[PDB]
Amino acid sequence: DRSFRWKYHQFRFLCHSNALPSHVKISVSRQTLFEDSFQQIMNMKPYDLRRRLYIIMRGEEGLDYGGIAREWFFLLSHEVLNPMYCLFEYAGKNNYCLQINPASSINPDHLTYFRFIGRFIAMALYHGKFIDTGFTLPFYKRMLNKRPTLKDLESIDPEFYNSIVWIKENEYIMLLTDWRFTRGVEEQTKAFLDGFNEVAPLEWLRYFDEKELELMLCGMQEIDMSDWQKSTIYRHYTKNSKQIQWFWQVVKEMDNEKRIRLLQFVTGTCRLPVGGFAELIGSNGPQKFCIDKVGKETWLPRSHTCFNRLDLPPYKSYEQLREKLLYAIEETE
Repeated sequence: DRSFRWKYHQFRFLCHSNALPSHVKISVSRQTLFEDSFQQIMNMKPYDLRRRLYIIMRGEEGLDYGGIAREWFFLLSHEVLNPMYCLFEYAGKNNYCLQINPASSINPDHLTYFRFIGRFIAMALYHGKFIDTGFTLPFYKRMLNKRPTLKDLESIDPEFYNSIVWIKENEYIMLLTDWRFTRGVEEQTKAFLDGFNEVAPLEWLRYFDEKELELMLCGMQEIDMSDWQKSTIYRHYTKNSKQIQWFWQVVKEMDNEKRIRLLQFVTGTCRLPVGGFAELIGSNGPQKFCIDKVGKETWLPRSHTCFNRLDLPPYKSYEQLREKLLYAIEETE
């Protein structure tokens, strides 16, 4: 229940208490980056990856190894997304909802590559480096031994979610829910978790929730309040409605961390799209941040991350809306 700041410091300090001296060299070329990094890292002992990193980009004069490290992490974290490797894929249009490719077994040695990716992510977390791989929140759930829920089903598979939501309301459901997330990607996921656990114990993530973990891996960015409010559309509501005015009031009241938490709550990620909120992506294509008048005032506001939509009840007071919004943002998904 402690703040994200506290968990961050505790995790970093925990990493530092288990720090090893000396260093390790990783020699790669920026056009054989994937295979070279793979070979280098997988030919090393896991704990040795806790030593200070010196990425050797063959043919470059730079001596700022921190920047070289960061650039390497970014480049590789993007390189693992190459559809030629059949390691990852997307469940929706416009690179929406990254997931492990069930057909990854088309390459017989794929599990070693997933273990390598685990090691890699573990290295990024250990050395305080950021990645832009774009793992979804349920993925992080799996990393935190949290089971994916029905809401998550709405996040990654809206039609499946609608079907199930109908079946119900007019045990099976639970098996279906688990199956949608775990189908064809069992061994790959376990290999990833093992590779991660080789370098940095999963146990060290025990205090984080999924959004906080995503924040740990992606890094914090300041949110343009202006760009956000400009790209916001409304249903039934107008920008002059009481609830909307109060809403933006609350958002401006928020610090950056809280705004990020809101962004994660409504969109499903802390990452901003290229070109600002105007280029916001949901399932079924481009979809800007929307606010809808849905739900009773006795209910919390709720989100549809597939549509980047915020169901906001017509609360009769600013304080009520503020309370419910903060609570829903911090305690519900």
